[PDB]
Amino acid sequence: TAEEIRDEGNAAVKDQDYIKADELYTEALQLTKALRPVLYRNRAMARLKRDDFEGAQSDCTKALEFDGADVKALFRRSLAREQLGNVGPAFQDAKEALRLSPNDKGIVEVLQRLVKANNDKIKQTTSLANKVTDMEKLAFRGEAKDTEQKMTALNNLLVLCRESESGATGVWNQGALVPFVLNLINDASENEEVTVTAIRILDETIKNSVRCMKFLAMHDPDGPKSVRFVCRLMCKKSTKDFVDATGILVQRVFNAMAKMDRQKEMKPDPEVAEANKIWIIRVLLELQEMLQDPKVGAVQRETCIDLFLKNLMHMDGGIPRGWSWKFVEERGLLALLDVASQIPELCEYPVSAETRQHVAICLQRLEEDMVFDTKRTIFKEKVDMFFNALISRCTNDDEGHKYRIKLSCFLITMLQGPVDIGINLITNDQLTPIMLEMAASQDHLMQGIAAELIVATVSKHERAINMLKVGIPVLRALYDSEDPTVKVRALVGLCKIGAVISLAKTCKKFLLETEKYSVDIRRYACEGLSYLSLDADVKEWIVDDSLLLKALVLLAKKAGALCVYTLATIYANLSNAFEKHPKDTEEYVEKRVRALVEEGAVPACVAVSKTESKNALELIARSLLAFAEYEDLRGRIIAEGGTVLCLRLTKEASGEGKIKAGHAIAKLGAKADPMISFPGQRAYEVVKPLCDLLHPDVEGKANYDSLLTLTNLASVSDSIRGRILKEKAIPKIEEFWFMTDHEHLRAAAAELLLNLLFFEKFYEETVAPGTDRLKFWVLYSAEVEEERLSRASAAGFAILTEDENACARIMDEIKSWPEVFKDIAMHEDAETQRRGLMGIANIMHSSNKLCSEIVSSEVFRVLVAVTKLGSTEQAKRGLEAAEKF
Repeated sequence: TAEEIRDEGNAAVKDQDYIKADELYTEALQLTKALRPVLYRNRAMARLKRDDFEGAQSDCTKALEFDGADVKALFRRSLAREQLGNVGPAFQDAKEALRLSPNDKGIVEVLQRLVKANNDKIKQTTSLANKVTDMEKLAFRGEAKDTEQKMTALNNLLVLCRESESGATGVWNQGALVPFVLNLINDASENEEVTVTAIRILDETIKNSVRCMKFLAMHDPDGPKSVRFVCRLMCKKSTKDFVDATGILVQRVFNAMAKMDRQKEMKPDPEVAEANKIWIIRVLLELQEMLQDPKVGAVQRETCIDLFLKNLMHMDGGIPRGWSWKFVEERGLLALLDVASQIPELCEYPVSAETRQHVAICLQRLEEDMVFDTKRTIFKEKVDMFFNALISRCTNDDEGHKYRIKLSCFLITMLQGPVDIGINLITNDQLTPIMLEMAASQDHLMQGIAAELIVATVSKHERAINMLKVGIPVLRALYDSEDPTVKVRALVGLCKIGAVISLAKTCKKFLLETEKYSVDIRRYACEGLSYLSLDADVKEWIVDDSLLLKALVLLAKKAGALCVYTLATIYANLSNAFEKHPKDTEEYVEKRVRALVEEGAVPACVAVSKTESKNALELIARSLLAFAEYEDLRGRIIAEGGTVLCLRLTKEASGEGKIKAGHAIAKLGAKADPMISFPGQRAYEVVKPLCDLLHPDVEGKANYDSLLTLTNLASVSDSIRGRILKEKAIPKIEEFWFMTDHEHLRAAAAELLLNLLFFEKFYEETVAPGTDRLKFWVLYSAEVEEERLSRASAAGFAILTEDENACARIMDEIKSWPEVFKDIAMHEDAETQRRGLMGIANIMHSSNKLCSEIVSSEVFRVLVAVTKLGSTEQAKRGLEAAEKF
C-alpha cells in the first residue's frame, strides 16, 4: 500500500510505542521517491527514542542526500552523535539546525550541552587515552610481573568500554585492540580468563556496527578468507569459555551485518542487510563448512549450531525472510540433518552428547521459520531425502549397522525437536523392523539406541502407537539387560508410560552412585525420575532424601546443560510451579522448595541453563518463581546467580516464561536492597520486564511486588527514573494510585511516584496545568487512616511546592485546602506533619497573596499553636514568611 504505513507509524509515535514505529517505517521504506525523507526522519526519531543512535545517525545521513536544509535530520543527528560521543559533528549539526530555525528551545538545550562538552572534549579524550594507555600497557604491551594484575587491567578496560560509547572508542584506539587481542589469543601459554576477558572487551568494542564491519574486513584483503579467520577463531583453543566468547564475536558480526539485536529486541533493517549481503552469505557458508569439518571440535560445532539458531530465523528476531528458505533449499539443512545423525560413540566429526539437543532446537526453530505450507513441504522433502538415503543403506552387513545407528540418531533428533515431522517419519512400517533388528542384536549400542528411539516416540497422540504397541514390551525386555547403558534407556519409557515405587527406587539406585556410574547413565536416570515426578508421593519421597538432591546437583554441575528438561521438570514439579491431592499443599510445597534451595537447586539451575530452548528456560523460570515466593530464601537466590539468570530468562525464554521470570525478579527485589540485588547496569535492564508486569486490570499479586521493586530501583539513580518514565509506566502506576479499596497498592504507587518526582521531566509534568496530579498529591496527604500513603504524599507535597506556579495551582485549583492543611499541621504521624508543614511553609514563602490567604484562614491557629511548643521549625518558617509579608 506504501502510504498508510507511515500513518500507522505516526500513530505508533503518538502512542509512544517506538519499536513498533521503527518497524513500521522500516516496512514503509521497503515499498518504495520523495516520500523516503519523511520516512527516514520519523524513523530517526523513533530509533532515537528507542536508544538506537547509530540507526538514527544513519537515517539522518540518508535523509540529507535529498535536502541538506532539513532541520529535523540535523537536530536528530545532533542528538544521536551526542549519545555516541562524537560531540564535534553533533555541534556542527546542531549549529546548522540553529541557523535554520533560531527559536527552537530544544536546539538551545542541545547547544547548552554541546558547548560545555566541546570545551572539555580534548581534556577528556587525553585523560581517557592516558587511562587506556596505563591499563593497556599493563594488559597487552607486556608491563606486568603477575597474572592477576594483568587481569585487573583487563577488567578495568572492560568496565571502561562498558561504561560509555566514548570508552569503547578509546579502548578501540583506531583499531589497535584487535592486534593486541589476536597476538594474545595465539599465545598458547597464556591464562584462559586473560584471553576471555580480552575477547569480552573486543565483543563490547564491536557492538558498534562500523567498527565490527571494519573488524570483519581487515584480516585479509581477500574477503572470504578474512571471514574464515573470524569464524575459525573459535578453533584456536578447545576451552568452552573461549569458544563462547568467540561465538559472541560472531554474533556481533551478524548483528552488525543485518543491524539486528535480539537482546535489544531489534529486528533487522533489510536495507543494510541487502547492502552487505555478500558478507552474510560468506559467514553462512563458512559456518556450514564448520558444521561438517572434522578439524572443528565438538563445542565449536555446538556454538556454530547456536549461531544458526539465534541468527538465521526471521521469526525470532533474526536475519530476515528469504535466508532460511535459501538455507533449506540449499545444502545447509542437509548439514544439520547429518549432524543430527551423530553420537560420540560413532561420529565422523567431533560431537558431544549435548550436540543432539542443539541440532534439535535449531531444526525445530527452522521448521517454525518456514512459515508457509510450501516451504514446510520443502523442509519435509529434504528430510525425506535424507531419511531415504540413510534407510537405503541399512543393509544387514557390518557396514549397514552404522547406517541403522545414523537413522536412529536422525529420528531421535527429529522427535526431540521438530516433533510432528518425526511422528510422520515414525509411521513408516519399514522403520519398526529396523528397530526390532537392532533391539534383538548382540551390539549393546544398538539395543540402547533402539530403547531411546522408542522412548522418543512416546507422546500424547495415538498414531505413534502403531510402533509403540511393539515398542513397549521390547523395552520391557531391554530392562532385563545386565548392561546399565541399556537398562537406563529401558527404564525410561517404563517411567514414561507409568510398580512406580519399584521404578523410583531403580532411578535412585542409578542416581546415587556418582563415581561408578557416568553422567550418560545418570542423565537417563534423571529423565525417568522427571517422568515419574508428577506424583506427589514420589515428590515427597525425593525431597525426604538429602543425598538424592546432592546427587542431582552433582549431575547438574557435571553434565551441565545436558539434563535441562529433566532437572527443570523435577524442580518444577517438586515446587508445584505449574499453574492450575492432600500432598500438594502449600506447607508441603514450602517444605519441598526449602529443601531444594537448602541443597543447591539454584546453582543447579544456573548450571543447566546454557541452552536456547524456550520451553526449558520457561521451566527454569517457573522453578525460580516458586523459589522466590519465600522471603527468607530470596537473598540466597540473589547470591546464587538468580538475578542474572532471570534477566537472561526474561529475554530468551518462551513468551509465557518471560512473565514468570519477571514476576520472579519482582519477588527477588521487592524487599531487598537494589544496589546489592541488582548491581550496576543490571538495574537498567530490570526496568524493562517489571513495567510489563503492571496489569491493573488483571490484578494479580505480581503488581505489588513490581511496584515495590520499581520503588527500590527508583531510589538509586536518575537514569532508572528516566527509563521507568520511558517504558510507558506512568499511567499504569497511576491506575494503582487512584484505587480506593486497595490501600497498599495505592501506597506503593505513591511511593514509586514519590521517587519518580526527582526526575525533572516527571516533576515538570506534575506541576503542568494539564493534569490533576497535584490535587491527589495534596488530598492524599490528608487522607488519614493509612500512615504510608500520608507520608509519601506529604513528602511529594513538600517537594512539589518549591515551585511557585505549583503553589498557585494548589491554591486556586484545590478547593478545601484549609481543612487539608489544618489536618496535616496537627497531624498524628511525625513525618507527615513535618513534610506537610514544609509544604505549607514554602507555599507561604512562594507568594504574599497566598500567605495572606493562609494567615486569614483556619490554618493559622494550629500554625501558631505548633510554633509555641522538628516540624515546629517549618511552621516557624511559615510564620517568618508571614512576618516578611
